[PDB]
Amino acid sequence: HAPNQALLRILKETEFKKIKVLGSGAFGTVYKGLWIPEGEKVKIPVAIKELTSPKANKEILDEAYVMASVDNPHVCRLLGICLTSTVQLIMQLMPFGCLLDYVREHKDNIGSQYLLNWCVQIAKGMNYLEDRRLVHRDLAARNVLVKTPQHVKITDFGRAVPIKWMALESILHRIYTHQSDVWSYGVTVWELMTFGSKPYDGIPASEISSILEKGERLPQPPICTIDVYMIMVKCWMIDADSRPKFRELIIEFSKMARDPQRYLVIQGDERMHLPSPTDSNFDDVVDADEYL
Ligand SMILES: *[C@@H](F)C(=O)N1CCC[C@@H]1C(=O)Nc1cc2c(Nc3ccc(F)c(Cl)c3)ncnc2cc1OCCCN1CCOCC1
Repeated sequence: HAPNQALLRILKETEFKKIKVLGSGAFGTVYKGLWIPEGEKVKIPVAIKELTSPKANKEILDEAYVMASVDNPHVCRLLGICLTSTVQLIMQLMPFGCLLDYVREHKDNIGSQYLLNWCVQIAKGMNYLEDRRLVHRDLAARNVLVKTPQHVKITDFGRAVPIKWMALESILHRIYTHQSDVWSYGVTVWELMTFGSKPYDGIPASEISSILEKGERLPQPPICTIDVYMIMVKCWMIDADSRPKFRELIIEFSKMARDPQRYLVIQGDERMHLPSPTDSNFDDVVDADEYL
């Protein structure tokens, strides 16, 4: 058990300025924003999460405790906090949002190259969380954020219940493990391969435990060769050590992403194209990942 040497950064409310609401949900309000620090001549695009009961402040700072301890190119990092009346969290801006709404609203351009890279990247992030002995407990396509369409990161592990993503031993005994995240990674891939479909759609979350104990699982997407679906199926096995480890999910999908059309059959997948750093895409603005 090594000493967590993460630096926690305190920001002034006047160094950054909000710009627009990204989502006034139940938790509170998330804003697109710009952060202009000190006299550094840089503007970092950020997101800002604000919610003053003392029950909440302890939680928003425990979440911030975790998100300050991670550093990986496929996991979202905390940039800092702001100590106003309620605590504000300042994270890197992922301009394209959750992957779940990105695959729904762009399915007509998602070729097999992206789907398999995303599968690699998510696995790389989860394998980092394995090295950091960190169990996500809520991997899903909504908890993946799209910086660029070829760069996604895992978020929302402030809980380190959504039954349909949960492993079997997570529903009957609330046993959560790295090898239970593999199952949620499986449902997450299933989400990507069905371009945003709802798992076990229509079924009440009650019967999901029976369904799985008999031996039923999620369907095989059309675009999915048996090579891919075999992976998703191995994630959903009863015995947990029989499921793949994330460093294997990395290796497998890496093979498949070399010949993407051999494993995902998408009609039109050859001239699809997604927005990517080419002439358009993007005054003194720098990305957070290059500001250290
Ligand atoms: C899907 F689950 C989802 O999140 N959706 C669906 C559309 C909007 C909303 C979304 O993407 N919001 C969003 C959040 C962030 C975050 N979130 C965050 C979590 C925790 C925390 F502590 C902080 Cl400080 C912030 N961080 C970074 N960037 C974003 C960007 C987001 O939305 C991107 C822009 C909207 N998007 C979707 C609609 O059409 C245009 C693009």
